[PDB]
Order: sequence, then C-alpha cells, then structure tokens
Amino acid sequence: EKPFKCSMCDYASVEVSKLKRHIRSHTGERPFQCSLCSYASRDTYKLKRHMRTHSGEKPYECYICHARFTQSGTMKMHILQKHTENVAKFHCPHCDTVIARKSDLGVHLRKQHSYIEQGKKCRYCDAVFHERYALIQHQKSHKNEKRFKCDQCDYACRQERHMIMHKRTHT
DNA sequence: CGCCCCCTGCTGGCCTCTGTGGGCAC
DNA sequence: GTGCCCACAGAGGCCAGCAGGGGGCG
Ligand SMILES: [Zn+2]
Ligand SMILES: [Zn+2]
Ligand SMILES: [Zn+2]
Ligand SMILES: [Zn+2]
Ligand SMILES: [Zn+2]
Ligand SMILES: [Zn+2]
Ligand SMILES: [Zn+2]
Repeated sequence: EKPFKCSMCDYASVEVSKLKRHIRSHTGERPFQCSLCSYASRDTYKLKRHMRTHSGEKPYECYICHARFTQSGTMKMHILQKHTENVAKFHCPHCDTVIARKSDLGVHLRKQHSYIEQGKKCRYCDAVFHERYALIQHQKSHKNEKRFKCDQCDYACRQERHMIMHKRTHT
C-alpha cells in the first residue's frame, strides 16, 4: 500500500517525497521564490510553469490550427472544444441549460442557483425571490400571461379574435 | 529528487443572443 | 387600440490565462 501516511489528514503515498508536498500544502511552505515577481511556489514545476508568464514561452501548439498555449491543459481543452465532435457536455442539475466546461458549470451554479440572503422583488409584481434563476424564470413568465400560444408557427397574440383569425391563415 | 502530465477551479474579457421599449400602420 | 421594426442595454456561456493538489517515471 502507501506507507508514508499524513498526520494532519488522510493522505498517503508510496513515496516520501510526495508526502513532503502534501505536508507542504498544510503548512503553506513555498521553498521556490520567483526571481521576477513576488510569487512563491510549493513545487519546482509550478515555478517553471510560472516563468512562462514572464518569458512568454508557449511550448504547446494545437496541431490543427497551430495556436500556442502556456499550459498543456489549455491546449487540450482548446482542441476538445474547437476541433472535436461528439464531446460530452455538462447538464445543470437544477435547470435545463447545457454547459461545455465543468468550471463554467460552477460559475453557473454560483450565479444562478446560490441562495441570496437579500431577496429581490420582481419588476412586474410583488413576488420576492432569493435565487436568481427562479427570479428570472418568474419575470419571463409574465410575458406568457394574456398571450395566446402557437400550434405550428411561432406567432404570439393577445386577442382571441386575432388569434382565431390567424389560425385561418393556415387553412 | 525533478520533470511532465493530469484534473481542478477561479478570473475577467470576449461572442453572441435576448427582450424590451419607442416609433409607425388597419 | 394592437401588431411589426430596430436600436441597445443586459446577460451568460465561451474561452484562454493562471495557480491549486497529486500520480507516474526517469
Ligand atoms: Zn495532510
Ligand atoms: Zn514571477
Ligand atoms: Zn486549434
Ligand atoms: Zn442551472
Ligand atoms: Zn457561500
Ligand atoms: Zn412577478
Ligand atoms: Zn400561425
């Protein structure tokens, strides 16, 4: 198994150097200071990855369109979202919107489905909401009131006689 | 050990669509 | 009096940038 177990959490690794990193995450030690700005890193490669920002080095080139990127994960996501079909996307568990990247789903969850302690009143009635999505859905539902729907086309109407005359435009 | 990769997660400008209110016609 | 036309402010996913842990391997 993993003999080098951590004392402050439930982490364990088969290498003592890996436990040195994890224990360094608890203490917050940063034994690698950047010689340019005030940034300090816990790992060696993280500092070298930071030096790309000062030197402008972009060692990852999309083999399709030949754009360059600083980190490899950036290039992978680029290729996945720009040059690839049938990519699995994320569905929000609270609404129907589909979001491509996982981090953008988290931004959606915090902006649309977080509880707002200070309620906001609907701009059309006295209804008050503590969630942005419920508030927006309610205000958009005010447009549906006193509006006759559409069977085939996308035409909306407010008068029963005008919609009954619009139905005759199909026959 | 360090190097390179992976996934993660937040950031802020960008791209692109929405709806909405004022203006003119049976 | 209602039913379109169009500018325009807002909105939100899209996107590259940037560090955060963590494993395989020379
Ligand atoms: Zn720990
Ligand atoms: Zn620096
Ligand atoms: Zn590309
Ligand atoms: Zn949602
Ligand atoms: Zn919170
Ligand atoms: Zn309302
Ligand atoms: Zn119709």
